[PDB]
Amino acid sequence: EFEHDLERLCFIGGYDNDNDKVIVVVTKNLELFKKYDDINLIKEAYNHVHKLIQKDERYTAVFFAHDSTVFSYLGLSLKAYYGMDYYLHKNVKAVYVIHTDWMSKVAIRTLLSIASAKFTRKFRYLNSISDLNKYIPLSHLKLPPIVYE
Amino acid sequence: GPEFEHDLERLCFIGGYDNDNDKVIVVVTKNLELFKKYDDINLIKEAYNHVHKLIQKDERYTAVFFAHDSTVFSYLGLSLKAYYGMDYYLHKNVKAVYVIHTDWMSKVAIRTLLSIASAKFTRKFRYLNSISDLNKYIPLSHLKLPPIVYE
Amino acid sequence: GPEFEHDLERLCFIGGYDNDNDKVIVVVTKNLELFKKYDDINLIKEAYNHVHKLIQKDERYTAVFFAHDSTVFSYLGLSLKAYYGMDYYLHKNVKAVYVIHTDWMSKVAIRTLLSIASAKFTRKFRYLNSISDLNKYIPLSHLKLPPIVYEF
Amino acid sequence: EFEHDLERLCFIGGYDNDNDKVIVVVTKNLELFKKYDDINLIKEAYNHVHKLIQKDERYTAVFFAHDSTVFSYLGLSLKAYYGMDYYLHKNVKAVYVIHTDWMSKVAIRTLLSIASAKFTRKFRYLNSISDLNKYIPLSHLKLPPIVYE
Repeated sequence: EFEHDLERLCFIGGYDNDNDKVIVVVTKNLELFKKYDDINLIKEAYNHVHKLIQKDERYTAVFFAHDSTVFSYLGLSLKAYYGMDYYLHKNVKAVYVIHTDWMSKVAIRTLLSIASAKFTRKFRYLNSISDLNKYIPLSHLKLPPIVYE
Repeated sequence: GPEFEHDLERLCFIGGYDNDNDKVIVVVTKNLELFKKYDDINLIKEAYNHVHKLIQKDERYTAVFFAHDSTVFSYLGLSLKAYYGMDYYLHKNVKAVYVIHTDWMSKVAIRTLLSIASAKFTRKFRYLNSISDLNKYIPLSHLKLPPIVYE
Repeated sequence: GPEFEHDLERLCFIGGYDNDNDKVIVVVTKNLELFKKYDDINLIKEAYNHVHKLIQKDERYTAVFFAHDSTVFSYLGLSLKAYYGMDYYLHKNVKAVYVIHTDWMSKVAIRTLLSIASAKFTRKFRYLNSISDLNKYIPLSHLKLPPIVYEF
Repeated sequence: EFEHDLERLCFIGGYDNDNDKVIVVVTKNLELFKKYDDINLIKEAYNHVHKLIQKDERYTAVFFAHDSTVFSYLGLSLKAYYGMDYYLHKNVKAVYVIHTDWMSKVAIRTLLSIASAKFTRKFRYLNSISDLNKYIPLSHLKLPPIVYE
C-alpha cells in the first residue's frame, strides 16, 4: 500500500502551543514514489494535504530538507507548495525549512531577505563618504585610503 | 593562505564604534579584485565565515559599504547579493546599513521591485539549521518527528 | 570611442549559424574586463543597444555564454542578470541558451528559487514601451484614454 | 470633491473583445493628494477600485506609468496592487505597464523574466566548451582563443 508511503512524506506531527495543527513534510521521501509506474504524484500529494488541512484551519508547515536541495527534492516540494490554492498560503502561521545544503541555504535566505521589509528599510543610500559623517562620525573609523579619492 | 585571510580583512573589517559602543563593520567593496589572483576557493563561503567571527550571534551593529566610482561594476552589486543571503541574525541585529555609491538607483531598482512583488506567503518562511533550532518557535515535545532527526 | 565599440564586439558578437541558418550570438563574459579601463558611460545601456543591432525583432537565434573561468567572478552572473532585463522579444525568440560554466549550480540556485516563488499574478504582467504597442492585445478604439497619452 | 480626484487616477476605460472590463491606472495622477491632509489615500483607493471590479469578474489592468519610476508613483501603485485581496489577482487576465523610465523598464523586465517559466526552460548548463559541440557545432563558430584555454 502506497497510501502509507504518502503518509511518511507528509503528516500531522503535533499541535503547537495555540492548539493549531503542525504539518510536517519530509522532502527526501519524494524518492519512494519512483517505484510506481503511471502515477501523477502531485495530484495524489495535493488531495492528501487537503485531507490533512481543511479550509478555515490555521496551521504551521515544517520542511525537513535533509538530503535534498533546490535542484532536487526541496525544489519540487516548495514549487508544489507554491502551486496550492491561496487559502493554504493565507492560513499558515509560518513555514520552516530545516537543514539543506549550502547553496540552498543561501538561496532561501536571499529570497526571504528580499521579502523582509523590516530589513530593507534599514538601508540608506549616500553619495560620498562626506554624507556619512552625519550618522557615523568619520573620526571614529580607521579606513584605508581607497575610501578617500 | 595567510595572505588570503589578510585580503579578507582589507575587504571586511570593524572600522570603529558608534555611541552606545557597537561595532561599525565596513566593507570596502572594490577590494574584491584582490581575490582574482587566487586558484580555487569558494570565496563567498569563506567571506561568510569571516563575517561570522567579526560579529557574534547577538550584538546590534552597523554596516557600511563603500563604492564611489562606477567602473564595471563597482562590485557593490555582488557585495549586497552576498549580504542578502547571510544568516538571519545578521539582518535582525543590524541597526542600519549605509551604501556610498551615487548611482545606487540603477543597482537597487531591480531589488526594490522584487521586494514589492514578494508575496505575503513568502514572508512567513524561516530557514533553520538543525531541528533543535525549531524549538522556541514550536516545542518539539508536541511532535512526532521522522526517524531521520535521530541516530 | 571607436575603441569602445570594438570592445563591445569582443564581448558580444555573432558567432555563426545553425539551421535554418539562424544566428548563434556568443557572449564571452570574461571580456567585461575591457570596460574597467573606461570613465563615464552606462555600460549596461550600451550593451543593450549593441544586442539590438545584432538581433532584429522577429528572428530566432541561439545564445551562448562562455564563462569557464574562476576567482572573483566568471562574469556569468553579471551578464545573465543583464540578459534577464532585455526586451521580451529577445526571450520569446531565443531557441536555447547554453551557459558554459563548471560551477554553475551555486550561482543559479538563487534564481531557481526566485522563479519557484514567482507568483502566478506576476506571470500575468507584460511591459509595453508605447501606448501604441498595447493595440496588439486590447484594441484601443474600445477605450477612453486619459489626455496624457496624447499631445493636443 | 476628493472623490472627484480618483476617477482621474483609475477608471473603467472600456471593454475587450471578450466583453470584460479593462481598468486604467495613471500612476502619475497621484500628487492630487499632497494637498489634502488627514486623507489616508491607500484605503480610499482600495474602496474606489472595489466599486469598479465585482468579486466574480475577469478584467484587464493597464498602468500608464508615464512620469513615474519604481521609486515613486509607479512603485506605490504596484506595491498597492500587490496588497489587494487575492481575487483581484486571480481574476485579471493581464497587467500592462506602459512607458516608464529606463531603470524601471529594466527592473520590470527582469522580474517578469524570472517569472517566465517558458524562458528559464531554455537554459542548458554545459560544463565546458566541448559539450557545446553536440548542440551547436564548433565548425560553425568564430571564437576568440580565450574560450579554449
